[PDB]
Amino acid sequence: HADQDAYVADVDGILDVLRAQVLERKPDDIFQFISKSALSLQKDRDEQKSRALTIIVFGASGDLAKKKTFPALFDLYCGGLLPPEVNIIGYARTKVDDVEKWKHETLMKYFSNLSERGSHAEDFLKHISYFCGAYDSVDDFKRLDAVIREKENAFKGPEKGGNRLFYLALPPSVFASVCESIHKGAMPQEVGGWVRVIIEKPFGRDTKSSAELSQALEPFFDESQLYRIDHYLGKEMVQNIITTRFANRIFSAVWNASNIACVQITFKETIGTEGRGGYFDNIGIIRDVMQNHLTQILALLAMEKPRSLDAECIRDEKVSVLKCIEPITKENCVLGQYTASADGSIPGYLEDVTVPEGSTCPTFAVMRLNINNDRWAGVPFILKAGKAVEQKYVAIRIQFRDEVHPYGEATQRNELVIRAQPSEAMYVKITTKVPGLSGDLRQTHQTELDLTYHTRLPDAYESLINDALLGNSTNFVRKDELDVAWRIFTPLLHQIDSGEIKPIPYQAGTRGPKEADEFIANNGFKHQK
Amino acid sequence: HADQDAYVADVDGILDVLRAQVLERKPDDIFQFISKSALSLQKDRKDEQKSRALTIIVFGASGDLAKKKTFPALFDLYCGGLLPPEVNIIGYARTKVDDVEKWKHETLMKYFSNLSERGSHAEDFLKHISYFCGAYDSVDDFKRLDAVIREKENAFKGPEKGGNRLFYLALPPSVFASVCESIHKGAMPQEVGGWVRVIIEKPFGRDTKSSAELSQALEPFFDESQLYRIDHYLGKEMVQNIITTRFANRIFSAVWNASNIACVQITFKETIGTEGRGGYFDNIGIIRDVMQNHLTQILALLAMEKPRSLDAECIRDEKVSVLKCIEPITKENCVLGQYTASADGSIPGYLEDVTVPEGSTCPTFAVMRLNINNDRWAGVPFILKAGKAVEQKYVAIRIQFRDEVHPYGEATQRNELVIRAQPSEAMYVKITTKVPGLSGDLRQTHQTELDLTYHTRYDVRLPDAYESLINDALLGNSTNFVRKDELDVAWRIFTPLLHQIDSGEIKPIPYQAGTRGPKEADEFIANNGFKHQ
Ligand SMILES: NC(=O)C1=CN([C@@H]2O[C@H](COP(=O)(O)OP(=O)(O)OC[C@H]3O[C@@H](n4cnc5c(N)ncnc54)[C@H](OP(=O)(O)O)[C@@H]3O)[C@@H](O)[C@H]2O)C=CC1
Ligand SMILES: NC(=O)C1=CN([C@@H]2O[C@H](COP(=O)(O)OP(=O)(O)OC[C@H]3O[C@@H](n4cnc5c(N)ncnc54)[C@H](OP(=O)(O)O)[C@@H]3O)[C@@H](O)[C@H]2O)C=CC1
Repeated sequence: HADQDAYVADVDGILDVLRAQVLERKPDDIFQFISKSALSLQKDRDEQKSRALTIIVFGASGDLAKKKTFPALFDLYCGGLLPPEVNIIGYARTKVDDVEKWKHETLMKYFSNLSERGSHAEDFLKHISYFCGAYDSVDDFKRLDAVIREKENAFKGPEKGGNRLFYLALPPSVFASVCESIHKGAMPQEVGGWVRVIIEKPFGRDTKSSAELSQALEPFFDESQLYRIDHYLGKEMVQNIITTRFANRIFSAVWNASNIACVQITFKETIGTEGRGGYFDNIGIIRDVMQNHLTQILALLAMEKPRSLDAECIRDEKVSVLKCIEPITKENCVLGQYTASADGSIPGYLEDVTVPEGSTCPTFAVMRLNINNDRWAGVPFILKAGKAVEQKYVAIRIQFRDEVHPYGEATQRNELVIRAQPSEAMYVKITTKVPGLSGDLRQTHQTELDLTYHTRLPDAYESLINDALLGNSTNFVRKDELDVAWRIFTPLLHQIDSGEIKPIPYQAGTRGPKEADEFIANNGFKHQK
Repeated sequence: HADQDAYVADVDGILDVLRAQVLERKPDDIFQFISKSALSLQKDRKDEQKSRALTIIVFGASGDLAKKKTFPALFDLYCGGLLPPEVNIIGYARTKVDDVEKWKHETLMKYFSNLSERGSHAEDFLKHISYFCGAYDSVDDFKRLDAVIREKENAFKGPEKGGNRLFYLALPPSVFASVCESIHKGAMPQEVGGWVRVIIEKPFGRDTKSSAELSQALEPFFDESQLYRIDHYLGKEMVQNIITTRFANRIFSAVWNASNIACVQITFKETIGTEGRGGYFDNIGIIRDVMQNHLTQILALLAMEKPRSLDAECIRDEKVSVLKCIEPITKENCVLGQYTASADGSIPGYLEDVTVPEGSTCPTFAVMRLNINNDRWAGVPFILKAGKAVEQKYVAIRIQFRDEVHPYGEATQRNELVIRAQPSEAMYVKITTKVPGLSGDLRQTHQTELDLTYHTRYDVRLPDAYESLINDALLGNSTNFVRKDELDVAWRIFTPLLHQIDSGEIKPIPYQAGTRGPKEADEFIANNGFKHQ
């Protein structure tokens, strides 16, 4: 045969994936971990149809729309999470003389798993049309409204009107123009239907510019209609944070300063900005992922118990705890900027032709936040994010206060870890006895206890779009929430923009600046064993 | 000549194994069984106690406990490398034995386990065993025993002189005081060096007065660093599960109290009945048999305050302190049962035993509530349950945590912590977690069990509770042994109830063997803080 080279190739394929999984979890029980992971790798081997639904994607010619938004709508479609009569309209200034060719040669190529999904892509494209128009024309939005109304009137069922989800896959400088135009020309039919508007980051760049944008949108849409989306906040992580704590006496009781020594929230990527460091260059890693994404995780982790599990009680508590956070100081922040990797594989951040010469834009930051309330006073909250570092990894790590007595050096800090990348996991680390008579009471082991552990759908982005269709605003930042968050970070961001602290170089592929790990060790973190 | 002795040795070695296998596996064709085994056997093929001589003296060596449990446990420690290389084991009993080597190779070896693979080890082990036919109340015999022990102590290949002496009383308790007086008078360790430890078998009395009288009888001869009152059922693995999982860890240390725990149940369940020995059981009852001793020690370890160190006596100090916070159990806090024949007829009733007095009201089942009146536990019901001839074999601790009513409401329930010893070891929490992805909104949850145990690389076939206890005595660790003050406090918790029972004031409810027990018992548990899952 030549299939012998294919059987060997597959075998070596399963075994290398198993190798990487075992080497990540590092269980002492290698045999049973190998056993289950092979069994699991073989595994991988009417409320809402009641009304017409129209999705309008502004900026549909752009990078985000064709590479992420339309493919996510495709995945929701194939998962049967869109109603069967959904109509999707792309809206953009770009002339398109031939709409069917645009759908097939531009949009369809970025659809995922086109092999297995035979005939589903062409079915989905039937739900898509294109409107070439201006974002700031009231008349064009009246014309768009006539087109939407024709699609809503085709709905076969008895519910009148139609729901409209507007998706602003556009620079934020166009947001207020689009929302005014919708308000004046294309609100839902009076006979029935909601309007919801998905807004993309950046939501301003400091307290004053973000407040200006919110003030510009609020004449047109209220906080039950605006959905400020954070692509990275998956439903699974949020449920792990809320349910594992608040449904359980054991975890609820220790979620406080009497029991917790340190909290770290960490967002790491091996990729750099190598492609287009240029438009990262005026944002930097703090605005990019930490004032928005890591701070929402922080709010969900640190909030008081909400009055119910309803969306706005949860957002109420996110706002309440964020208000207890002192503005971060320049003394509590260490910045990095990555250079070329030791092996030359990854060029340095400045070696990008789209990055201005002499840029001091930070690609790495670690900072300490202080939450000054009864539950959290004195507990270090460390946020860390970095581009081009040693691994792809996103996790929460809670370190509990050590029980010095009576085990002494035979014990150490308990931990609770909630990981989103490279795979979902949630586990605790505690001291246990060692089985067998070889060990007296002082012979212990630091043991990991997995609540969940996945190998490396709908994804997080798709779950948020689905959340907006279902009217669930939990994972979206509210207007008041956003202002408080910007007030935590803006004094620091101003100090950085004045050069008061400056990034330390680090080679792509390392952990980052050595000073960042020194800062972490100085702010209450302790390494296991 | 060397090979002639080596050959006969090997032959006798195979023969001893075969005889043991036939005597134990009781085949009706002896000839066929010997042949199948013989061919199969062909196919089958610390520095501190290396330092001084060790002598283990087993009194009552002729008896049932000695041959069936104590010597085989000693064999298992020998194979696990847990006895010093030149250890000397002396069986001491009144029974005349005209042929000691026959006793060692036919009577003792019959009960050694896994002779298939350990037969040559069994022969090595028996070279360490001698037999002393003697009286327990003889000054002169104990002088003679001391001379035997000293001769072999004094030949020891090692740095320190003298020798450590471990005495095991595999005897009725009525003999303890006399044999202890004899040891103290004539067979204490040489003054030049060595400790003495004495393992005492149960029962330790049968109420406060009788138990105190026995302790008062023993204390002129051995202090509490010398007496080891053994409970065979309290294994090292459960005790470390109780102590380490809590006190080494912030997470469990912080919820181990009445602000967090709604109720605690400690349960000892057997499917077997009294198995034709109902007369022996009839004068003991289930409370004295397993509850005042075994379950109460588990309770003390679960409920105690943090010990000042992990030293054995610091732990025993805390066991004593928490037991002193418990009022004597009253009959309104107790439900008793006595088992009748199983519905299928496979288990005869307790009263159908011919050795059981007619009209006996002896309890074979009991559930009771104990209150620990202190800051950590005030208001927390502690339920002890023990039963013969019930629906399953099961020994566990179950801790129910106070429910988190808000915000999940009926989408959550009480967390639980379970520590299980039988029929297999386990330790886990039951908690409420999200249900994967999909429709599942925040309020869609399920209960899952989070294992709390360390999973080692190879399957650890760790020894039984009994052998770990003998090892602990050999190493000088009294943690799992009941101390004299602890014993008295425990009897005072239970004796007023045992008096009420012996006065007829509470009379067992019948229940068929194989059921859970009297239905009044499950009602009692439901009325005292437990909630079904
Ligand atoms: N993966 C991604 O692409 C990322 C997306 N984002 C955010 O998502 C949103 C869209 O991202 P992306 O597609 O990359 O952005 P683009 O800058 O590529 O804009 C998308 C579309 O918007 C129109 N557009 C661009 N500039 C203007 C302008 N001044 N006035 C009117 N229309 C304009 C263009 O379509 P036309 O000319 O046809 O009208 C363009 O094709 C932005 O808010 C962005 O900050 C942030 C992080 C990464
Ligand atoms: N598996 C078991 O058998 C269990 C027993 N125990 C306890 O262990 C101890 C011994 O158990 P077990 O072997 O069954 O008891 P036995 O009644 O069988 O006595 C053990 C030995 O002690 C001697 N003996 C018996 N009665 C007397 C007496 N009045 N005076 C002097 N010697 C006597 C006998 O040896 P000799 O005549 O040769 O001197 C006997 O063989 C007891 O305290 C028992 O309650 C606890 C756990 C389980």
